[PDB]
Amino acid sequence: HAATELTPEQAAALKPYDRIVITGRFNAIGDAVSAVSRRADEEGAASFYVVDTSEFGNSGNWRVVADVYKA
Repeated sequence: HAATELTPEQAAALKPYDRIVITGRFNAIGDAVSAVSRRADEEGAASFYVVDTSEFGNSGNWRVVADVYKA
């Protein structure tokens, strides 16, 4: 299994039980979103929502904060 990418429309109609944060030192946005898809599924979430992708203190090493939603 893997958590489904949830649109801001469906996400606005749901409240997250938790929010997962990962770090990704400049590889790919889809690489990071795949890690969010994995980890959200490992938390038992049906879906996830990428909130923000921001540089973790310094440039190059950014991080992805993302909500997670149950079924």
